[PDB]
Amino acid sequence: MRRELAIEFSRVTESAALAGYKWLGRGDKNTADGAAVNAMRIMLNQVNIDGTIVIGEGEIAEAPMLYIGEKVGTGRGDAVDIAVDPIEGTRMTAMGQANALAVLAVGDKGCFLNAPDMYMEKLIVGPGAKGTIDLNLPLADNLRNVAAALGKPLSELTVTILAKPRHDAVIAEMQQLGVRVFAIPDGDVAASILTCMPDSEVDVLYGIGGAPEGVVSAAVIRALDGDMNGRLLARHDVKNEENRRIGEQELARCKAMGIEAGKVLRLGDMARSDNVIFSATGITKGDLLEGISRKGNIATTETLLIRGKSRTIRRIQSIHYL
Repeated sequence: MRRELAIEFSRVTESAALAGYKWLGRGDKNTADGAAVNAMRIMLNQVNIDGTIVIGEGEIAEAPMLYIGEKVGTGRGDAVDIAVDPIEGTRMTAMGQANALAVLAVGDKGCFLNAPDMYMEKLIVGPGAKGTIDLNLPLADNLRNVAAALGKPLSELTVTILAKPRHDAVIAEMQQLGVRVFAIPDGDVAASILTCMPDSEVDVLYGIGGAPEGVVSAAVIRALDGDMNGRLLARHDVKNEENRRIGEQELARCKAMGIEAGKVLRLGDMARSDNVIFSATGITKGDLLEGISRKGNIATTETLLIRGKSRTIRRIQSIHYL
């Protein structure tokens, strides 16, 4: 009867996407965010769940809505963990650029790792390479094992990774290795799912991104029967002295939370059961989803709707009579 809620959750990302779409090309990241946050909360508060925000906009001091620990839903139905990413791609919404989307994941109570807002090294693959990765092994070793599971030469293997200065050395190493490297400007949530889409060239995601985004990836990767490892990393091992100010408070938040940074998290350490509903609606067109189009009174959305308990991946094209 939680599968009965799947449609309800797709309405939540549809509303959030449409609200961020109103601010497309308007040069205001905060107002576009606020609109999508606003709309996602409103909509969640009408769904029959007793949700706790486990991944969200920030702590209450910084985020007055969808803060970590916030209760959402009507309070009927199951106690559920909630992960929200109201706009994945806020900069691009403000700039009228590709790859903005609205994201939500719902799991069993206690399903999502409560990671602090810090960096996480990620390594993600699809179903055909499940059980063949380990971040305790060298990258090159990992890529070779993945290429063999996928049954392709290493030179064909496609690794997507965030285009950031921290990734220069590893990009040079992968290229030197003969791997194809898709260095993306955006963010790593949508990109991780490509590892599981047969029609994407992307086989693997590797690299350092946000820890909360990582758990959202872990939940959908789990639902899609792929694989992932992560590793939490404090700021000064990634990007100093202002970086160890903000980086020692990340390990402080870790210790009293209570997990250890620097240790390898397996898929099951991040997403703990298979009972995940994942919904994502495109705002602008990207690799995963089409964008919103509006011709006067009618808007269209595409939503990817994934349920862990099952044998079906849905793409829902909705025509909205605004």
